[PDB]
Amino acid sequence: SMTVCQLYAKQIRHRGNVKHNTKLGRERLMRILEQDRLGSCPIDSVKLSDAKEWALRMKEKGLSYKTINNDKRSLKAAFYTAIQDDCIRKNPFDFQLSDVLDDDTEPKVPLTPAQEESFLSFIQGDKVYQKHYDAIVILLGTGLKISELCGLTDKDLDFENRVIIVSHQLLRNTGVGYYIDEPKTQSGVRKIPMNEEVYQAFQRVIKNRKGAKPFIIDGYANFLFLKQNGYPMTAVDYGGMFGRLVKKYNKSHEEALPKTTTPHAMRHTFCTRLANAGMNPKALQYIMGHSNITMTLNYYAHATFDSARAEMERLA
Amino acid sequence: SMTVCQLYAKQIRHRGNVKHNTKLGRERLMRILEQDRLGSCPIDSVKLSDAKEWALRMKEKGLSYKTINNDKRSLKAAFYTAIQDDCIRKNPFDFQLSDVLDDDTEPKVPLTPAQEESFLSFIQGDKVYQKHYDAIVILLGTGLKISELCGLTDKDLDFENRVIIVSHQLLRNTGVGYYIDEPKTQSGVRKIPMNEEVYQAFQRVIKNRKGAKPFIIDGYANFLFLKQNGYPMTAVDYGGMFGRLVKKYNKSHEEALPKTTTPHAMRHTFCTRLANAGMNPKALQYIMGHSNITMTLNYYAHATFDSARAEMERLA
DNA sequence: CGATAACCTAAAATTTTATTTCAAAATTATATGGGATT
DNA sequence: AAATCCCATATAATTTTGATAAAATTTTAGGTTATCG
Repeated sequence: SMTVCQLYAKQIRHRGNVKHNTKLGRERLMRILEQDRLGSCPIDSVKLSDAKEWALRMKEKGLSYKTINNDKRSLKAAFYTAIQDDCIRKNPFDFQLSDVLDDDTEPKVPLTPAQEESFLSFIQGDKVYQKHYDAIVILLGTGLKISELCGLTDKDLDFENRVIIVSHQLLRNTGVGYYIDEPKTQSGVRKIPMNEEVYQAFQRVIKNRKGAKPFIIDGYANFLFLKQNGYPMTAVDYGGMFGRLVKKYNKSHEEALPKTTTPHAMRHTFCTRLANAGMNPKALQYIMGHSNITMTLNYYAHATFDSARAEMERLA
Repeated sequence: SMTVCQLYAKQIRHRGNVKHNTKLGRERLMRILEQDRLGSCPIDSVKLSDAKEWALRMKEKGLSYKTINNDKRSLKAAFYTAIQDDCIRKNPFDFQLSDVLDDDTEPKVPLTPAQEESFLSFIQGDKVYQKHYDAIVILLGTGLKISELCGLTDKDLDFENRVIIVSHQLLRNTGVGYYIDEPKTQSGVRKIPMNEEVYQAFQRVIKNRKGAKPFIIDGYANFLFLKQNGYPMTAVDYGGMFGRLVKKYNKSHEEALPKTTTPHAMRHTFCTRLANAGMNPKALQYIMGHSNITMTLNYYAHATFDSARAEMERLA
């Protein structure tokens, strides 16, 4: 592995136990190297300046900051493997990316209650999207990621105790089609309770289910949420639906919805509400399914001296 | 850097920008290496099996779990330096200490409200330790570490706004005597409000100050808390004082106080109270001085499904 | 008169804290084309 | 009839997510002194 492409090729073959989406992503970076001048350099000649100039090119190509930072970390790990193989001494990607580029990531603004009520009223009223009203309510009332919602089946709901049992996701990719991913341990499994509006939503979704094709994958069947074609919804299908729905909303409402009103924005709103209401962080972390509690805590506003003093006075 | 001792000696010389307590700690580990068989081995002959046996000896010697794990981290860093200088291949200290030793660290259980009210009652009434009643109230009402308390001077209190300005600590060591450690960035400096009890206790500390000798160090003078000898209290002095206070308490009380009832215990109790009361986690992280929000979240009890459900029901 | 409480402190130990991604794996945007509704 | 949604999906992109010890605190041992047994 003397060329950078060959080195990355060696890295991903050595670390092959990955998911289908990971194989796609690696392919995307491999194409970047093949097109970029950096992929041709021998690894023993790649200097810290070459890696930085690579980033400037990626930004000039039009790739976002988060993309360029993620790919930098892939390359960094690749060169750390060539270091442990006695090919080079220093790792030319061991620099801070913010020193070279500015992070212009557009913040993801959650929905405000006023907007949320407005957004839902439009959905239930609209004759084309009202059929998705139930899914949106469930998203907003549970924090489910989109492929966890798609993976729900009759065996995952418990209406006696009003609990959602989140144990897997249903995914779909080109070629392979549908498949099920689930956690290796029992930590990714969580149980989310249903409030009155979520409980009533699942009831409507089960009563109105119609036209299900014969479908079973990795032992899972009888999914709650189906496309018109009789097969279950996928993340992409909801993404596309949200885009058209938001576009239709902004045409008739003066105040448009945030630019990034996607399915995850429902999870973001759900988490922001609970945090600002002062939910026990460890409890919120359970509902959300976060592994590191740092993830959950990013949803709590930074504290100030006056912030803290108020809290201490509030607690005698 | 052929023997392990010579290697460690190189790791500390190359990384010399350390505080006095670090120099003491490294010296302690150096003694262990010089007394242990492992100190004599050539680094190119230290196998993973060898490092594990070192830990067994340390535990056989009587060193606690955390000590051995801390020292293991030191040795590991030293071998990463040798691996980066092309002296060895793999790091023989890259293993989980859990697999060799069990962690018998006795948990530090904080004071229950009933204990605290009893502990303070005894101090106020005791003819010998009543003079320290004020320092202990402040410890319990502010969460100050012990060397931050010893560092408090008139210029650090603000009785108008009733705020403590923590910006430094006062330390003392054999030979060097006293010195002041401040944070590099203004992130370690924080401000703590005074409750009635605490503000009332600072007034007593200043009215009763007596017998101060001329003393200024790194620009700091007029310290609130002083030994009988006219110089300020140090961490050690409060430690020994706490040790005798607890002994005298456990003689006249049936239910003894926790084994680890030290000055830091007061910081522990303070933090546990606010966490259990449901204080904003990031507001508590500010008051405490924790640099990472993970350190503060350790004081919150893990959540259960029932714990989480009751919280979501509470936030209708 | 002795034992030991109370302070002080050198020496020796334990405990509290410190920067944290050596990319995977998901989600979303978009171009296209064939129906359905303007 | 021209134009615009609505769905579905391949393709391409963005976003979410999962200790490489220093520096403090505390314990203890030995001595003096003051207090108590």
